[PDB]
Amino acid sequence: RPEWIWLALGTALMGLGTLYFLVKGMGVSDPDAKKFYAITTLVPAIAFTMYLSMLLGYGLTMVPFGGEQNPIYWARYADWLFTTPLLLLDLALLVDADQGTILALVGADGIMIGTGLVGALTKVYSYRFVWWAISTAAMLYILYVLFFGFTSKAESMRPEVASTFKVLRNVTVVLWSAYPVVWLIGSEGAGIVPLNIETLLFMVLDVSAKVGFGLILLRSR
Amino acid sequence: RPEWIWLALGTALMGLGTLYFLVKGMGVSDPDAKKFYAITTLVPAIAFTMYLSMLLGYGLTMVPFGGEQNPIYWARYADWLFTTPLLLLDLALLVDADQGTILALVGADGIMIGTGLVGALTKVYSYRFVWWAISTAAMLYILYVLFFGFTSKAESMRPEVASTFKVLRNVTVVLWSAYPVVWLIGSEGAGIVPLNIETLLFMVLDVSAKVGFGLILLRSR
Amino acid sequence: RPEWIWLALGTALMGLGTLYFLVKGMGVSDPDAKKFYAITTLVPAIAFTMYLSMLLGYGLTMVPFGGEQNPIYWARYADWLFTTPLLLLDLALLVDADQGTILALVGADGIMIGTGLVGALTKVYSYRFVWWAISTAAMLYILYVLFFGFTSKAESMRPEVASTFKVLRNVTVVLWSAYPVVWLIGSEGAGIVPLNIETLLFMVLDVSAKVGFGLILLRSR
Ligand SMILES: CC(C)CCC[C@H](C)CCC[C@@H](C)CCC[C@H](C)CCOC[C@H](COP(=O)(O)OC[C@@H](O)COP(=O)(O)O)OCC[C@@H](C)CCC[C@H](C)CCC[C@@H](C)CCCC(C)C
Ligand SMILES: CC(C)CCC[C@H](C)CCC[C@@H](C)CCC[C@H](C)CCOC[C@H](COP(=O)(O)OC[C@@H](O)COP(=O)(O)O)OCC[C@@H](C)CCC[C@H](C)CCC[C@@H](C)CCCC(C)C
Ligand SMILES: CC(C)CCC[C@H](C)CCC[C@@H](C)CCC[C@H](C)CCOC[C@H](COP(=O)(O)OC[C@@H](O)COP(=O)(O)O)OCC[C@@H](C)CCC[C@H](C)CCC[C@@H](C)CCCC(C)C
Ligand SMILES: CC(C)CCC[C@H](C)CCC[C@@H](C)CCC[C@H](C)CCOC[C@H](COP(=O)(O)OC[C@@H](O)COP(=O)(O)O)OCC[C@@H](C)CCC[C@H](C)CCC[C@@H](C)CCCC(C)C
Ligand SMILES: CC(C)CCC[C@H](C)CCC[C@@H](C)CCC[C@H](C)CCOC[C@H](COP(=O)(O)OC[C@@H](O)COP(=O)(O)O)OCC[C@@H](C)CCC[C@H](C)CCC[C@@H](C)CCCC(C)C
Ligand SMILES: CC(C)CCC[C@H](C)CCC[C@@H](C)CCC[C@H](C)CCOC[C@H](COP(=O)(O)OC[C@@H](O)COP(=O)(O)O)OCC[C@@H](C)CCC[C@H](C)CCC[C@@H](C)CCCC(C)C
Ligand SMILES: CC(C)CCC[C@H](C)CCC[C@@H](C)CCC[C@H](C)CCOC[C@H](COP(=O)(O)OC[C@@H](O)COP(=O)(O)O)OCC[C@@H](C)CCC[C@H](C)CCC[C@@H](C)CCCC(C)C
Ligand SMILES: CC(C)CCC[C@H](C)CCC[C@@H](C)CCC[C@H](C)CCOC[C@H](COP(=O)(O)OC[C@@H](O)COP(=O)(O)O)OCC[C@@H](C)CCC[C@H](C)CCC[C@@H](C)CCCC(C)C
Ligand SMILES: CC(C)CCC[C@H](C)CCC[C@@H](C)CCC[C@H](C)CCOC[C@H](COP(=O)(O)OC[C@@H](O)COP(=O)(O)O)OCC[C@@H](C)CCC[C@H](C)CCC[C@@H](C)CCCC(C)C
Ligand SMILES: *C/C=C(C)/C=C/C=C(C)/C=C/C1=C(C)CCCC1(C)C
Ligand SMILES: *C/C=C(C)/C=C/C=C(C)/C=C/C1=C(C)CCCC1(C)C
Ligand SMILES: *C/C=C(C)/C=C/C=C(C)/C=C/C1=C(C)CCCC1(C)C
Repeated sequence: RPEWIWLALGTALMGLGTLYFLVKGMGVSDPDAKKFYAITTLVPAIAFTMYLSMLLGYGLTMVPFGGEQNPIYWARYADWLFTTPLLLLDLALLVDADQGTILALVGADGIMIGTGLVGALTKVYSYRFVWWAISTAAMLYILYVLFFGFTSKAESMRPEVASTFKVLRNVTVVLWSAYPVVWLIGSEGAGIVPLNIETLLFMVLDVSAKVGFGLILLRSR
Repeated sequence: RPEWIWLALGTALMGLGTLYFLVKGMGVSDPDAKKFYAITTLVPAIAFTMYLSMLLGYGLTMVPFGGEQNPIYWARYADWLFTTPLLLLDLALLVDADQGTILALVGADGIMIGTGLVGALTKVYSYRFVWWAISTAAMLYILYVLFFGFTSKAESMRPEVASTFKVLRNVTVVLWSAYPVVWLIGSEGAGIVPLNIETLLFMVLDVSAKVGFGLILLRSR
Repeated sequence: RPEWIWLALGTALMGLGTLYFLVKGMGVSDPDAKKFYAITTLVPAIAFTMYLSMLLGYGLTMVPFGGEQNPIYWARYADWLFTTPLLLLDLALLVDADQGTILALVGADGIMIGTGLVGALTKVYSYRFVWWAISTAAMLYILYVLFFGFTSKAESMRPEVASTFKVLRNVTVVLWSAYPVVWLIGSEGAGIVPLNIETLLFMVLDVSAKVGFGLILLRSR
């Protein structure tokens, strides 16, 4: 029942992030700047849409495993499924311009979310965590590769990008670790937390990561 | 019942467009020419497949909201979902070669179709138009960005490309405005038109946009 | 019932291919080398995941047309659906660097698998082969274009790449012809083979194509 407040809050917040970014972003940009802007604006857009989809909750109300709906989750996975990739793309793009690197990273990302979804939807009783574990592995890979990202400085311009990246990586890591813990504990893991919590926590992370990173990139640009 | 004539007509027409384009297209092309050819040939291909899928209508016969089937619609959304992107890609490619621009544009496109689909499938009674409205917004964005496309001449070769683009934008705009009106009025909107009409109108636009643009690009190349 | 041995074998085998390739691959690579490595490592990854999904068989146990499950097949199509594209991408990348060429090829690929899936899921009795036929056409196109790939030597470095490609094309063709024959005869075609066979044969091809090509590329690099 409660979910609606959190989700509505999210819809508004994210939507706002989107709009705001369209305005702020636009400005003086053709290449790099516009690339960053577009990439980081699309995210919020998506997230907003999805949030409205989550709030309204279309489709049907069937249970995969529990006594909780399925539209919410599905939506989440769509959100993260496009978001993540794009976000990763942006950050990577700021530093590394290696085809192999990026491609690999986005593929790894792909299976992270995707497999997470697999696990989320698995009907069986105890093996959702098998998938979770694989998701964990993938996530770790993304992070390790981010370690490299930072590490390998190479082609760098102004100092600002370095700092932006520095804060960006911390936020990223944090938020992105939070994801799996919250997932495991609540939502589609064990069910340690009631229900509300899932939505609140997950939304907290969502908005913080997307709008936060958007703002850090706003700071950078 | 009637739908089969329209859809069969479409299957044949589109298929023909595809084949024809394979022949016509092929020729002297490696880079640009081949890029244009491939990009504009794939569309028709897809549309044909989908049209056969629509005509045969696989899956199941369940109703989202009404007393009309669901294979047709779904198919349509797949069609537009790949088509649009590719078409937009081609046109953009002809003028603007800005990563940001293109990416943004295709993302916007993405949510246009996608969200359209969301709205199309929503089970609730009155909120399909909420999604429709968002779809409207997105569409508008695509168009506005096309205004820019034209506007920003910059790097240009022969005069022919300018003219081709000129006719292309008109056709595009027209057809693409028609989409939403027809959608709203018939199919999955209100249901002002019987049923037949949905198929006929939507097909008219389809074939005209894809084969027409293909032919305009045929003219250009 | 039997399927589990084949699928478990596959999970292990493929997983091993993935891991092994992460180790072997990694090494000295930034550009080309890393591109090849990443591209060819992702495949196995995917295949593994999917194989675990196939072995465990989540979702539900409904029949499209027969008395055999649906998770297996679905999984297969996901596997091939990403795999193929990536594999094709890698091979193409080794020779041809033509946007048009590649894009076209991957689009053709796209409909190959995709349409194959369409056919696979069609509920009707006799028209699965219509789709199959279209899939056949597409496959053929991929192969013909590969004929060109070989044919058009152009920009070439060392001799090793030529040989690698030479073995790669043979393997590719072979395996890829095998697919459709096995499909038609067993699984979702007629049902000439019991059930086991489908899994065994299809897995044989899978592992051989992915790990084999991976190894040929390992040889090359
Ligand atoms: C399906 C949905 C749900 C998922 C949506 C995800 C979405 C696909 C992700 C968006 C990422 C986009 C924005 C990529 C951006 C491309 C970039 C603008 C192109 C610039 O181009 C220049 C360099 C190439 O670098 P460079 O080193 O010079 O090499 C290049 C040789 O290719 C050339 O040709 P050659 O070398 O032969 O001459 O930047 C090229 C570097 C990279 C940025 C290229 C990215 C390729 C492509 C878009 C990735 C698709 C990912 C999928 C396969 C995901 C699979 C999911 C799995 C779980 C299965
Ligand atoms: C390599 C990576 C990438 C990973 C590969 C993963 C691969 C993509 C797998 C996904 C396959 C999914 C779609 C299977 C979902 C099956 C679904 C539950 C069953 C459909 O039945 C209707 C369902 C409820 O099931 P129900 O019928 O009740 O099932 C059985 C009960 O009768 C008894 O169950 P029990 O025994 O437990 O009691 O409800 C309706 C629910 C549906 C609408 C669920 C769809 C999820 C979400 C909306 C999809 C997102 C779409 C894209 C953004 C994805 C991009 C992919 C790209 C990379 C290309
Ligand atoms: C679900 C929950 C329960 C799970 C939570 C798990 C949590 C995410 C995991 C913790 C993992 C931590 C330990 C990561 C550690 C990173 C490490 C500090 C970064 C290394 O770099 C250190 C710099 C400062 O050192 P300094 O030497 O000055 O560095 C500059 C040079 O690199 C020169 O610069 P240059 O090279 O550019 O010239 O950064 C200083 C770093 C700060 C920014 C540290 C941030 C604190 C903390 C992690 C925030 C917690 C917030 C959320 C988890 C909230 C949860 C919400 C809940 C309700 C779920
Ligand atoms: C999932 C399905 C249903 C949807 C299918 C849609 C399908 C993905 C769309 C097809 C569009 C394709 C054909 C793109 C063509 C790429 C083009 C050939 C690559 C050429 O490359 C050169 C320039 C880069 O330009 P340039 O300015 O020089 O910059 C580049 C820096 O990236 C490099 O690296 P760096 O700069 O760091 O050195 O052209 C690069 C410009 C653009 C053309 C790049 C496009 C990237 C990628 C393919 C877009 C994927 C879109 C998704 C995320 C959709 C999301 C859906 C949403 C609703 C969520
Ligand atoms: C940011 C953008 C991109 C937007 C994000 C959007 C996101 C992608 C959302 C899509 C999620 C979809 C798939 C949910 C569909 C649920 C479906 C209706 C339910 C499944 O149940 C079987 C259905 C009929 O439902 P039914 O069971 O009757 O439902 C309830 C009744 O019991 C009582 O209903 P009521 O209360 O109204 O009486 O029939 C079977 C119908 C299915 C086969 C429908 C699938 C649609 C179409 C074929 C998908 C295209 C696939 C790709 C081309 C998409 C590319 C995505 C990429 C960008 C990666
Ligand atoms: C669902 C339905 C009911 C909804 C229908 C809605 C409809 C789509 C919306 C109408 C929107 C219209 C008003 C758009 C206006 C565009 C505007 C004219 C273009 C501006 O440019 C004008 C040029 C000629 O001026 P000129 O000065 O010579 O221009 C050359 C210089 O740019 C120098 O050139 P350069 O810069 O290159 O050197 O173009 C002249 C333009 C013509 C090509 C105008 C086309 C007419 C009309 C729109 C066709 C209708 C067809 C379909 C809607 C059919 C419906 C089917 C139904 C059953 C649903
Ligand atoms: C949805 C899921 C299920 C499917 C997943 C499939 C996944 C999308 C496939 C992965 C393939 C990826 C890895 C592509 C790699 C891109 C590569 C690194 C970018 C390098 O970039 C440089 C050259 C461009 O070459 P070059 O000749 O110099 O031209 C370029 C002009 O674009 C620039 O701009 P301009 O020319 O204007 O200046 O390499 C560019 C050449 C090509 C490699 C570009 C590829 C574009 C894009 C990624 C393809 C998407 C495919 C979809 C539409 C599939 C549809 C499915 C159908 C059944 C509907
Ligand atoms: C141009 C190309 C690309 C081709 C375009 C093709 C296009 C993509 C089409 C796909 C549309 C699919 C998803 C439709 C599937 C409908 C499904 C069977 C019905 C859903 O109902 C639940 C089903 C069992 O059906 P059921 O309810 O029993 O049906 C009727 C009975 O009541 C009586 O039947 P009968 O009359 O025969 O007795 O079970 C649950 C099964 C589902 C989970 C099936 C999903 C398949 C697989 C997991 C999807 C992979 C996802 C991605 C990797 C795809 C990437 C796409 C990208 C290119 C973007
Ligand atoms: C489902 C099943 C039943 C269906 C099976 C169908 C089967 C796939 C279809 C057969 C199609 C065949 C006939 C393809 C023919 C290719 C042809 C030989 C290649 C041409 O090139 C010839 C070279 C050697 O000539 P040579 O003159 O020395 O060439 C070097 C110069 O190009 C200079 O070099 P360069 O230009 O670089 O300087 O290659 C010599 C080529 C060998 C590598 C030939 C391989 C043998 C055979 C096809 C293997 C069968 C394995 C599987 C089908 C197993 C099935 C498993 C079942 C249980 C299903
Ligand atoms: C805007 C949304 C963002 C940035 C979402 C990110 C989500 C994740 C990094 C999720 C990771 C997960 C796992 C590692 C395992 C369980 C499933 C997930 C999706 C919670
Ligand atoms: C070959 C097919 C083409 C070019 C199809 C294009 C379709 C559209 C531009 C559809 C637009 C829509 C909206 C703006 C809102 C309602 C849903 C749509 C898909 C009709
Ligand atoms: C690792 C997996 C690989 C390389 C799989 C490849 C699969 C194919 C080439 C499948 C081709 C098909 C047809 C031509 C028609 C029937 C359906 C398929 C998928 C068996």
